[PDB]
Amino acid sequence: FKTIKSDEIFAAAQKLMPGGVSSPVRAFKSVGGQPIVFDRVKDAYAWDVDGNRYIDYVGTWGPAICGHAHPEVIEALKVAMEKGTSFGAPCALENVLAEMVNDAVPSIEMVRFVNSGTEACMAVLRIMRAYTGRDKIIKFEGCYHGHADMFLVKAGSGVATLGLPSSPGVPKKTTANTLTTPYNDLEAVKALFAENPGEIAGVILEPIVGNSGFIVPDAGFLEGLREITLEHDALLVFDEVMTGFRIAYGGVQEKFGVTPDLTTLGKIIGGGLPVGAYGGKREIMQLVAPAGPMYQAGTLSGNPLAMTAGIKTLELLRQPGTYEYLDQITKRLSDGLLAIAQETGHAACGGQVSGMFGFFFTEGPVHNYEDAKKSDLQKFSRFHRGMLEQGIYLAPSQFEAGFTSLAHTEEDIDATLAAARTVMSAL
Amino acid sequence: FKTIKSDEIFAAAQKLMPGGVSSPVRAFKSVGGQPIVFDRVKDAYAWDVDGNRYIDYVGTWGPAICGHAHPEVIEALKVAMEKGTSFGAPCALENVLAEMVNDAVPSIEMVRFVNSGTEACMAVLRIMRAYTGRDKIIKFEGCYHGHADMFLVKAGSGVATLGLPSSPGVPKKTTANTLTTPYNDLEAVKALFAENPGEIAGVILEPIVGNSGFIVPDAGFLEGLREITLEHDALLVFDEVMTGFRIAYGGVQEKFGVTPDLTTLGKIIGGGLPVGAYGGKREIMQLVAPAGPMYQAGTLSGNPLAMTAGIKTLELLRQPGTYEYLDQITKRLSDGLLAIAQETGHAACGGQVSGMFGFFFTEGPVHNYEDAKKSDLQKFSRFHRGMLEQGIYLAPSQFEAGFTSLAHTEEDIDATLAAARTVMSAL
Ligand SMILES: Cc1ncc(COP(=O)(O)O)c(CNC(CN)CCC(=O)O)c1O
Ligand SMILES: *Cc1c(COP(=O)(O)O)cnc(C)c1O
Ligand SMILES: NC[C@@H](N)CCC(=O)O
Repeated sequence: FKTIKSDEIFAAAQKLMPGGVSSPVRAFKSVGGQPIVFDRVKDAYAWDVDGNRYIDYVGTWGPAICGHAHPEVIEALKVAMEKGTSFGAPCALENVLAEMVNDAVPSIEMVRFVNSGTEACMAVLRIMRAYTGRDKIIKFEGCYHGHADMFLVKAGSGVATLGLPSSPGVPKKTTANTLTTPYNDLEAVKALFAENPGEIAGVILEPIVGNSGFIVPDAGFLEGLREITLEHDALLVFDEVMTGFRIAYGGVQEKFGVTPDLTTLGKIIGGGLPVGAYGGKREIMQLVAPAGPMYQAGTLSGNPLAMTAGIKTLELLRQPGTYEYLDQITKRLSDGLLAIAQETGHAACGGQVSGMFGFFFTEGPVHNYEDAKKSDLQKFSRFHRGMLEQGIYLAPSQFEAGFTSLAHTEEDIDATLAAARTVMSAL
Repeated sequence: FKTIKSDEIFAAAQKLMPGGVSSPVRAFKSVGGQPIVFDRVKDAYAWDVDGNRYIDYVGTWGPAICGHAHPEVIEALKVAMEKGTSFGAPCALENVLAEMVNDAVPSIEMVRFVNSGTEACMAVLRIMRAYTGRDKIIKFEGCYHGHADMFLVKAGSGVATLGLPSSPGVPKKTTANTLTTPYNDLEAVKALFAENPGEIAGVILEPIVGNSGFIVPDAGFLEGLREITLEHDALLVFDEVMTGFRIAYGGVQEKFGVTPDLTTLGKIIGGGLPVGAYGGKREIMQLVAPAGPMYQAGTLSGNPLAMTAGIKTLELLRQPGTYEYLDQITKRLSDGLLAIAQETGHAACGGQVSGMFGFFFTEGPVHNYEDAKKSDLQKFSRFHRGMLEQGIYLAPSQFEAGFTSLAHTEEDIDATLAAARTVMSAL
């Protein structure tokens, strides 16, 4: 196993971009510091610049639920780029997708497209405040909603992986209106409303965590966040950027039957292109310009290509057996992964909901960021590098949920299980 | 001239999205409402859903400097999407583009890609503050850097340092550190530094305005913004999202020989895909994660499709005669447009630089937003609708710069001039 060519390229990138990457995590710091450069991806696999093949479990971080470079998605894209890659004006495709999204997500009866999760989240945070008139907001430690000032305090992803604290470059005045609290803790939330009466606009959270490792809500937690927000006439926001169209067609809100006021989307609806969206309760969206006073703009927003990738992606996902298959194989890997660690005598706790899972080096049980932080990071490091050499590509971080796609076969699951047994055995 | 099909579609979008558009301007509210829905675009033209053909001067708002659906750009894209539309990891293409961007823009010796102008500007704003440690920022009335909350500050005499939020949903605390002032006003800037000693991190601006109509800097203004910032050891930031690779290969900073500390890019470097970038002075970028402590990350940032469209786009722009041709025809349209208004007897002014121009229905001359606000909007409204019927597509706003592409022929310019004479004549 060699990565000479990746090493060369990455060494050069460090002189061209910050950390030689376009996003922090890709740096591998928290797992070695030697990231691998990709050349192509197909179905459930990824290929080195050194020619190494991998069974990918990162799926470009969520977008590839139908598999990498899906035949029908690419075809729909080629045909589409013939008519232009961007108009900067209205097009029929926006309507189609808007419609599909409305039909898909319950709380969503009116949506607005953007270009990334960060845009959606910073805009939903604004509408959150514009509608209610209150400045303060409540988020959970470990959760992630993009690199927007307000959210940069007890964030997730990279800042929740390789050290990294709140700020810097964010005025204290900013993060002041942001109330943080431990995940899966209704009481902690109930207190934040008491300490700040009439000041909390609403609560935002990942209906299921993926930015602190895989973390699912406890019984009555979501149901509870819905009761307390209503009680204080405050909004409940679901950041389904990662979970949207993955945990279920209608996201976590459809699967666990909890309807929020507003919800953010991204990743999967882009089918592999930069796309985002924030929508929901009609009467709240009307505040969005040019319908309402809340200004929010985007230049490449609703562009033909992205609207096409998304249309085609949701269409593939409407096929029968989609989610059933995903949960089927995802259950095999998780159970099998925790089964293997138990045999090699390594403390670990996993879990999964559909084609999304988690695997912490700590027995748990994990309910919040703190619990998750007990993971043996030095272990995961050796484990991650291990899998890599065995031909398995996993998120270069302990605090990142795992993903599967419709392109992952029963064999891939078994092959991943094999390599895992090999790696852990020598851990 | 009919737009029944566009009316139908837009009527439906208003029930699906806020204002029935993905971005405010698209709603045509400042031109009498009722926008036109596109179906396809090729070279310098655009086509209705009703079949109407137009000589487009919006160019999807900047990205199409090589023309709509450029043959070599599309070909480079198809070939590329075969290897995947997004990896979520490092790839050789990021290095290529980063390199090209570094060679291109002077101030830029290290860059970071993002997905839109808004991401670049909000991140450059953060790095601006993180490097200097100061919270306050100075921008100009009329300029635009995206809907990031701090830029959603009310501008105009009587409220410069009042930092009042010109949009609901954004707290007062945030815009409080946003000091504003009239474009092309060195003294107004010199005062802001006196009233706020040691608190101003830097100045951000459009090296050439495009978001208040076309507005170019007066002699010594940019050179001046560079002296005063150095004097107070503060950063000078050039938002070249619109101007980058359009006013010149190296943007305004190369053409007018003024080098800033940091500079934002977008639009053209995406070749028609959602792309963004903020870079510059090496020692300042190192603060960007994972190199430094400031956090910023994007899931799609650095995706191969966008990196490919951008690579190919800059390559076409490196050909000989590129900018010379652009300035050649853009000069023909501007001069000819002002020549026509003079004849029809219309109060008008404006001009052009490379493939960017402006046209105000006022005697001016124009040096800032106020000056520009004197434009007869009711006139532009009838003028805009007029051009539309004659087969010309212009930005549905008086405060938006005009654009041309390498795909615009001498004939197109002459035909636009023709329709203009026709329209103004009956204005
Ligand atoms: C100098 C400058 N800086 C930042 C931006 C914001 O870029 P985007 O986030 O919207 O890609 C822009 C955006 N420009 C336009 C068209 N003039 C946005 C399109 C719209 O608002 O409809 C800009 O001109
Ligand atoms: C991935 C993620 C984001 C970040 O979205 P970007 O497009 O990278 O800005 C935001 N929220 C959640 C829940 C995510 O998983
Ligand atoms: N939950 C965080 C990841 N989607 C990170 C994606 C990236 O930055 O590339």
